Amino acid sequence: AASLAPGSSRVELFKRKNSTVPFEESNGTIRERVVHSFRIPTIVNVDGVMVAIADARYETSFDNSFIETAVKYSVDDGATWNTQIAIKNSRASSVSRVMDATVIVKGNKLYILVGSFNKTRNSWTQHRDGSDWEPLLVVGEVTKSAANGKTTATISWGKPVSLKPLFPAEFDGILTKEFVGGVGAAIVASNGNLVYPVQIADMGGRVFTKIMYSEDDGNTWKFAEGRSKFGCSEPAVLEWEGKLIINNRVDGNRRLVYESSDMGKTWVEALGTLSHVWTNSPTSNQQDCQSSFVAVTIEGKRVMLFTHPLNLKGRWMRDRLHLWMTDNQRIFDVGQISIGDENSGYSSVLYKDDKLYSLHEINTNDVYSLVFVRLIGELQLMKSVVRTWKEEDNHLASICTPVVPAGCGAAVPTAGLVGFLSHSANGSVWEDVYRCVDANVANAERVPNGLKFNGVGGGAVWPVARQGQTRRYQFANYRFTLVATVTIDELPKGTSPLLGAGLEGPGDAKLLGLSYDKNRQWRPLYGAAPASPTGSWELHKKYHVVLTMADRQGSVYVDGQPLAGSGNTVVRGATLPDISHFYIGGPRSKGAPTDSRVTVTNVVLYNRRLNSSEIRTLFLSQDMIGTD
Repeated sequence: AASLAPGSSRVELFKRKNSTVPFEESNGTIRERVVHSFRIPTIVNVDGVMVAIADARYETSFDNSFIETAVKYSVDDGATWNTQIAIKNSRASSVSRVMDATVIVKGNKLYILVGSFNKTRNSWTQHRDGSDWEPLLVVGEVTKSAANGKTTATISWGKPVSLKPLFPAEFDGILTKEFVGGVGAAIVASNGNLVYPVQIADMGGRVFTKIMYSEDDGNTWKFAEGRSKFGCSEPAVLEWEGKLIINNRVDGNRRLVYESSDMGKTWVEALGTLSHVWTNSPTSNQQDCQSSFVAVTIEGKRVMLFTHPLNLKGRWMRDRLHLWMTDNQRIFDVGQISIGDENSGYSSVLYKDDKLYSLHEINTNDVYSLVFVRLIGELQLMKSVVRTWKEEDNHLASICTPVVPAGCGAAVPTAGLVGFLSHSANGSVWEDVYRCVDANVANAERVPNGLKFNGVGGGAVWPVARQGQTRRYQFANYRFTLVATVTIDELPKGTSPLLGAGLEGPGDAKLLGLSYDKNRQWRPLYGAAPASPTGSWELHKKYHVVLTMADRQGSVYVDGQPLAGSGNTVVRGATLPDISHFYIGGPRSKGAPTDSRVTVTNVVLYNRRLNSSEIRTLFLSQDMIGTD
């Protein structure tokens, strides 16, 4: 949905210029003090108690102001809340502040890491040195009790401990200045380690990210060897299939995502999955925003949830907060969870006892509140989609494929299966069986499991860069396998397109593709190289086509066998290509009046280079995989 879903609702939990916090005066007295703005939200579940953490920006929303860490907690899923100040600031000046909380829950304990500042009026990267700063760790302990019928809870907050003495003065030559947690909910790894993603500012103004972890429940901390590129900030981390996935804020460019299989020692950019998928605005040259990135299990399937504003207004406005759900293959836009065109901002998502919630900023005139949202309609859609993913994957994996001369052969490949176009098509849309990215169609007629094209521009466009702001098929620029079953229905006049990856930019360049000609020969396209004819085909005969691209190389298979020219380099340079779309048939809205008279069924897209055995399996099982 394009706004907070039907059935969903929210309350202004931390209300700007209204909600009070128990401020402790220097002389120990406590007064209920009104707070100008509440920012930087995190909501977690500690032993059944919801705990919401935020910056209480007492006097103004600006970073360089008087700020303390506030907490609201609830034992009844939001019916009632108790309010606290979990971390006080130093009280050294009118701008003393503890801020930008990053939180880890383990058992009944909360570990909160904040940046503490005494007197600076400028931002952390602009500081001459790190003398005004300390990274503070605070541990809270949640205790549950219960009167007659009603459970109660209290949270005891420990005194802050500075981790400054544990901060190396240099990293591989880079001289350090300060570090802050990545903001939001961090994790306990499957091995029990406390894992904080951190953002580090070096002496020379640059920011980059690293992993800071503890194997002893917070007694000691280690900074892992790996790091992001410079320009990455507010990293969020989760664990996926034994690896850490670090999703970074990147002001002024697309969001970089990295994977590490060794607790942060080595990082590799997630080129084949999530890196550069998300961005800061339609044009990618705007201030970015913090995002929550959390792993949950829905309908028995593990998935990752990611929240980020579309920021159509630009700069710090951050309108239109969206929620996305991914299984590291498919990426689904659950929809907009903020309301209308309101400015949102930082956000947090929590899945607790089969209920989904968010705590996020709303901003009018730079006065900020935090809304606590019950994502009812969203969870319903999410469950529906997870069931689709499970059911289709299970169905394909259960097919008994033919045994090859050496009960069943190898399973139909589902690992890395991103999209699938099959029987369902309606109007000008060919539906993704996986419900994420449909293809747009023209001059088509439905046939079992696909479409027959007849007319100018007859064909389908499966958008890649054409997806626009959020590029869910960004992996294709690094590697892909595109599969389809085809028949050529009428001879072309000269040459005509059948299947391929088009590139953005001047001309009508293709990265890798297959065309066919009037002499009944194949015309594979391998990048800029001249499309030299090869082999022989027959009208009306069913052919299995596979395009593979990896390591800057491309191959075209017909009926499980590579065509001449396969393995040739298709992209030159170290710069990723920019695929506009995959084309099926001969779609066009301009240029030559292409009219490819072909029928294409069961188009499958993978985010990896399928091996020859997997290709053979698909070839042998092509009559078994359709949706009907």
